[PDB]
Amino acid sequence: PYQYPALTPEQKKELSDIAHRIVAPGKGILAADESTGSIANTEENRRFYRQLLLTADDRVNPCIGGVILFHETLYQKADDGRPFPQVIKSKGGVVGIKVDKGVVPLAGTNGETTTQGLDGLSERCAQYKKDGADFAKWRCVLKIGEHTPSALAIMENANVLARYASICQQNGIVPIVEPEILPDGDHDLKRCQYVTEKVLAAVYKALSDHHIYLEGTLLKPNMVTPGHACTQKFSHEEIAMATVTALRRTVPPAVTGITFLSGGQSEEEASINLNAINKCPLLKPWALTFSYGRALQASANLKAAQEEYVKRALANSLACQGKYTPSLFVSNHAY
Amino acid sequence: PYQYPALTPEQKKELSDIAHRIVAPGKGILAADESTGSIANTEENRRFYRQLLLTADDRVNPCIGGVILFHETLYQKADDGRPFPQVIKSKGGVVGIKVDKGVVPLAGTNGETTTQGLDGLSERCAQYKKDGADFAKWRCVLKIGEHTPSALAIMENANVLARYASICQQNGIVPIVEPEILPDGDHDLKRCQYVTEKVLAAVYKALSDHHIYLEGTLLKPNMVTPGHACTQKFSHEEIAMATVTALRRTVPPAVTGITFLSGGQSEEEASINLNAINKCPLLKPWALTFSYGRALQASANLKAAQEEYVKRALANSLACQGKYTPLFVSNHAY
Amino acid sequence: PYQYPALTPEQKKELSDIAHRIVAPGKGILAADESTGSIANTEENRRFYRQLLLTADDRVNPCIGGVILFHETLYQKADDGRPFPQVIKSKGGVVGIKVDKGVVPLAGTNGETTTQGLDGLSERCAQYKKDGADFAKWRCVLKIGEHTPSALAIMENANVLARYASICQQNGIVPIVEPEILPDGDHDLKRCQYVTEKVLAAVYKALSDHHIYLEGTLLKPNMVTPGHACTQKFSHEEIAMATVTALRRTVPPAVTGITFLSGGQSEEEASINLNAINKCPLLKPWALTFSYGRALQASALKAAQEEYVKRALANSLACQGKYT
Amino acid sequence: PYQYPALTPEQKKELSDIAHRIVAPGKGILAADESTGSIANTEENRRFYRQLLLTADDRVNPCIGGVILFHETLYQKADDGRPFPQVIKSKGGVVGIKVDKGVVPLAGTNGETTTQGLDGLSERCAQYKKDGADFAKWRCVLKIGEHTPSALAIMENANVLARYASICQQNGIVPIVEPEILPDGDHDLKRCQYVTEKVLAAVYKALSDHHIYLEGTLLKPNMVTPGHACTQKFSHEEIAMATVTALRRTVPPAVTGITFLSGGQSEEEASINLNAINKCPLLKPWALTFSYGRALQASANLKAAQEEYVKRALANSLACQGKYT
Repeated sequence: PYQYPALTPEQKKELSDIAHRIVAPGKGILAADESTGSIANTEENRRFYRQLLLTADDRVNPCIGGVILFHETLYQKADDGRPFPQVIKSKGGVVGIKVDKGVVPLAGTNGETTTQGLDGLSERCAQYKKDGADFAKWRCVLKIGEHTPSALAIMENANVLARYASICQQNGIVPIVEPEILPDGDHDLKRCQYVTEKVLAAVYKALSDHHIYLEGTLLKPNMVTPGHACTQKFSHEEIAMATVTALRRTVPPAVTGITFLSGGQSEEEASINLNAINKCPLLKPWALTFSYGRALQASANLKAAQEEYVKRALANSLACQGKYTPSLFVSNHAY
Repeated sequence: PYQYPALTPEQKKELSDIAHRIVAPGKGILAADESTGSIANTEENRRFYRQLLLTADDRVNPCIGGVILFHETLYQKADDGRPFPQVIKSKGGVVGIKVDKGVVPLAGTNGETTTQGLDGLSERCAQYKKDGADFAKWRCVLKIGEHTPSALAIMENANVLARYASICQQNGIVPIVEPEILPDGDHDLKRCQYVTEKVLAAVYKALSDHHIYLEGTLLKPNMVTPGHACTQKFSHEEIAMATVTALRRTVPPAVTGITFLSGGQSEEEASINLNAINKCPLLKPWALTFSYGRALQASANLKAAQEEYVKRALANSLACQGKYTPLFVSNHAY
Repeated sequence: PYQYPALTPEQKKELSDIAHRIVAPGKGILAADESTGSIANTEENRRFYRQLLLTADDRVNPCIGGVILFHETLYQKADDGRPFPQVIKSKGGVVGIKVDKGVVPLAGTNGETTTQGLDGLSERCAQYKKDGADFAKWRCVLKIGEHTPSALAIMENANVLARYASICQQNGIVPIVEPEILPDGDHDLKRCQYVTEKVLAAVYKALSDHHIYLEGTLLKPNMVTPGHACTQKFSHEEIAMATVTALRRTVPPAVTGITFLSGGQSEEEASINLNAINKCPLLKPWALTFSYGRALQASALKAAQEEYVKRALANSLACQGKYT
Repeated sequence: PYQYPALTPEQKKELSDIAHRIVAPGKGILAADESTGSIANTEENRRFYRQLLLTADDRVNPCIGGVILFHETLYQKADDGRPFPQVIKSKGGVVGIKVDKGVVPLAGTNGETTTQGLDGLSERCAQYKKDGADFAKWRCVLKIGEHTPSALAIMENANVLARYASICQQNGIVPIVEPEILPDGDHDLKRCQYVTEKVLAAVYKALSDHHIYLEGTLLKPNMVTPGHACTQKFSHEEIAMATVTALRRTVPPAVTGITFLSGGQSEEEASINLNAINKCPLLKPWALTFSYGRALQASANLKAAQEEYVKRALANSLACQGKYT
C-alpha cells in the first residue's frame, strides 16, 4: 500500500472542525430533509413548514448543531428574505444537504436494495458547498430476514457509502454515513446487535479501503432494538447496552460522533433511549447524540407548533448528555 | 448462499441468443459510439459520417454482427428517412448502445478512475430496448504504473461493471463488460499479462457476487501487449500467446464471446493480432472477435470511404476465423 | 499488482506435464488414501488390501492415470518385494499422496469446518516428492443448510486450499484441489448447482490471490446432484447438465482436468453420471474424469481384483463418453 | 448473517477478566518467550536466566501483569522446586505461552511471510490452560518496501491471526494479536503510519469475520516510527501522535489493551515513547502499556542483574501511566 494523500492538512482541519461543531456537547441534528413524496402538498406549505421549524425561538440554538435540508428547501427563503441556510447559521447551526437519489433493487436478492446518487455528485457537492452547506447525508437501507442482509447487500451498500464519503470530503463536505438496518421483522435484540456489528464492520473496512478521513465523518446508525414484530419487551437499559456494545466493537475512536436515527420510535422513547445510551457504564469515545426527523417534528397555531418542537429539542439536548428524565446474565458479558 | 433467481428461463434464453448473434462465426462489432467530445463538428456532419458507415454495401452484412451507437445516433435517420437502428437490423446487425457517463477520479490514488452512469440506468435501458437496442457497452479504464492499478481501483471498477451488467440483464440487454487496461507506460509484455490476469479475476469474482448470467454477457478486453513506451518489439505470435493465456486463466467458458478493443494499434496490426489470436494452439472455448472503432474507421467521396471500411470489415471477418493474411519460446514461458 | 514470479518455466512444464499425464484420455484416479481410522483393522490387512488394488492385472493400466495414497501406504511394499510407488509407476500411474490433517471446527458457525495440515507442509512435500509422489490431495468439506455454507466457511476453506496449492507447487507437486460440498440434506438439484457455483468462484478467486499456476492443478469437486433426502426425481441428463453448467460458469479453461468425487453414488451410478457429463453437448475445455474411492472399490484375490478392473474399464469408457 | 454464538456469557467473563488483569493500571508484560534458537546455551543456563527474571524482588509485582513464556520454560522449576508458572502467579502475574511455530515464505511475493502453527492448536491450548497459562501470543511479520506489504500478505496474515484468536478463545485463553510491521527501510513516519493503519483495518475486519470477542483480546503492535534508515529527524511527541492516531483510526474501543513491542528501541527510548504515547492528549479508550523483551532484559551477580530488570520494570510501570520523567 502506497499513499497518494487524499487530503491536505488544511482540508482535514476544516472537516474535523465542522464535524466537531455539529456534535458539540448538548447538540444534535434536525433532519428536515424529507423529499416532496415523503413530506406528503404545495411548495408554499412546504416552505412555511420548514420556516416554522427553522425560525423557532432561541432556546433551540444550543440544542441544534446541524440541520439536514432537502435540495428544494436549501434554495428557499424565510418571509424576511433571508435564505434558509443563513437562518440556520445565524442561530449557530451547520447546514446539511441530503444528496442520495433513493434506493434501487439488487437483482438476485430478496428485495434488497442499494442506493443511487453518485453520478455528477462531485459537481453537486461543490455547488452545495458554495451555497452554504457543510455536511451531507446519504441513506442506505438494509433489512433483517431469514437470508438478509446478504453478503452482496452488505458489500455493495458499504461500498457506495464509501464512494459518497470520498467525494464529499474532496469537496469540503462532512459525510454523514447512514447504514440503516430497518426494524421490520420478528428478530430479537441479540440478532439486531449481531447484524449491526457485521454491517458496521463492513462499513469501516470499506471506508478504510476508500481512504476516508474518519475524523471528518459522522455515523448515523440505528439503535439496536428488537424487531417491530418481536413481542419480547426490552428495557431501555438493555437497548442501551446492546447499542453501545455493538458500537464499541466496530466504530474506531477517531470517528467524531454518532448521530442516531429514531426509526419508528415515538418522540419520548427516542429521547429516553438516547439518554440511557449516554448513561451506559462503558467507555464511549465519541459523541452520542441525535439526528431525528419525525421524533423531533411529530408533536409540531404557528407559535404552539414551535413550542412543541422546542420542547423536544430541549429534551434531546439533555438526553445526549445523560441528563434527561421523562446476575451474570444481566451483566455486559451477556452481550 | 440462498438463491432468489435474478432471471427466468425465458429471459436467459433471450440474452444468450442475442449474445450468440453478435459474435456468430465471422462476425464482429463496429464500435461507432464516440461521444461528441470524442468525435472531435456539427450534428449534420456527425450524422452523415455515421450514415456513411451504416449504409455501406451488402458485403459487410456477414462481417458485422453488431454496431455500438452513441446516444444521439440511436435516434437519427439516414437520407431515406430510415432510423439508423432499422438500417442496421436490415443488414443483419444487432443494435448496441454505450451507457456509461465517463470516468471520474478516485480520491487517494495516483490519478486512477472509476466510471459513473449507474443513476437511472435501469430506466434508460428499458427505453433503449424499446427503441431497438439489444446490447450495451460500459468502459472502465485502468493504468499500469509503479503502484497501479491499486487494489481499490481494481475492486471499485469490477464492482461498478457488475452493477451495470446486473441492471442491463434485468432489462433484456446483453452487457458488454469492458475493463480496459491502457497501453500507456513502459511495462513489458509479461507485466501486461500479469495485470490483465489479476484484473479479470477480480471482474469475474464481482460478476459472480452480483449474480450475473455469463452466457448473456460479452467481454471486451485489451489484448496483452507491451506498453507504448517499451522499446522491445514483440511478435504477433507472442502477443497472441500472452493474450490467450491470460484469458484461459480467468474467463469462464460460459462467457459467450470476447470482443477485443484495438487500443493504439494500426488497422492492420489489429487484424493481424486478431488472426494470430485465433490461430493460437490452445483451447479457446469462446468466440474471439473484434469490437473495433478506430481500427475499422481510420482509412474511411462517399463511395471510396465506404470502400475502405468494407475492406477492413472483410479483413477482420477473416481474422476472427484465423483465415486472414494481408523452453523459453514455449507456452510454459507465459 | 507487481509480480515476483512463483515458478520458473522449467517448474511450470514439470507441473503441467504431471497434470496432463494423470488425466490423459481414458484415464482417471484411484483414490485409495483412506486414513487408518477410515479404512476400518491391522497393518497387514491394510497392506494386503492396498496390494490387491495396486497389483491388479495390466488391463487396468490404460484406465489409471494416478493413485492417491495414504502416508502409511506410500512406505509399504508388495509381496514381490517392491515399494508400492514403484508398483504404481511401473503400471503407468502417477503416485499421489494425501497431505491434509483432517477437518477442524470453525467457532461461531453451525457445525462448519475448515481443514488443518499446513504446518511443516513444505518439508513434507519435499520428502514425498523424493519418495516418489508427484501430486497431492487436500480435502475441504462444506455443508448445504439453512445458513450454510456461510461466508466465513467459504472464505476460510478457499484460503486454506490456496495455501496448500501454493506450497505444493513450490515442491514440484501438482495439487488436487478438493472443495467437497456434501450431499447431506433435502435441497434440490438447483440449490446444489447454485452453492457449487458460489464455492467454485471463491476457490478460483483465492487461487488467483495466492498466485497459483492453474495449468499445474486439478480440481476434484462434487457432481451437482439433488440432496440425499430430496424428494424430487432427476435424470442423469439433468445431473450432467447442472454439473457441466456450474463448471463452465466458474472453472477457467487453463485448469488441466476435473476429477469428480463419487460421493454417496453407487458404482454404476457414478459411471453413468460421468458418461452423461462427457456427453453433455456444451463446450468443456478440460478433462472430465474420475477420482473414485468406493465407486472403484466397493464390489472389490483374482476374483476381487477382476471386479475392480471392470469398474476401472467402465469408468475409462465413461470419461470418454463411450460407456453403455 | 446468522449467529451461532461462539462463546457463552461465562466464557466471555473469564476472558475479559484475564485480559483486564494483564493490563491493569501501571502494569505490562515481560516477554520472555525467546525460542532456544533466539535466546542463543544449555538447558540449565536458560532455566537460570529465566529464574533470575521471574524471582526478582517483590518490588516488581505492581509492574508486571503477565509473563509470556516459551514452551520449555512453562515446564521448568525454580531452585526451591516451584514450577515457574506458580512463581509468576504468586507474584501476582498472569502466565502466557507463545504458541506460533514461526514464519514461512509466501510464494509469489518479494520475500514476504505468513506464520504457521494452527495444526493441533486447539489441543495445545487446552493443555497449556491446564498447566497454568491464561493467555497466548502469536507473531505475524510484515515488511514495508516498494511493493510490500502486498494485499496477499496483509489478507493472509490477518486471516491466520483470526484463526489463532478463535481457537484460543474456545479454550479459555486470551489471544494477544501481534501483527508486527518491521522498522526496516528508509521510509518516513507517515509511511509507517499509513501501512500500520491499512494493516490494522485488515486485522480487525478479519477478527470480525471470524467472530472474535474483542473484549477478550489484546493487541501487540509496533509503535509508529520512521524506518531504521530514514534520514529525517522525529521527536517522541511526533512518534506518540502518529502511533495514537493510527490506533484511533483502526482499533475498536472494545479491545481491552494494546501492549507495544519495543522493536529495536533501547531500554530508555522505549520507556520515553510509551510515556509520550500515554501523554498524547487525544481520547485513548484502551490500556496503552508494554510487552517488552529486550527493552526489559538488556541491562539485566544475581542480585545486581535482577536490579537492572526491576528498574526497567519500574520505569515502564510509570510510563504506561504517563508518569515517567
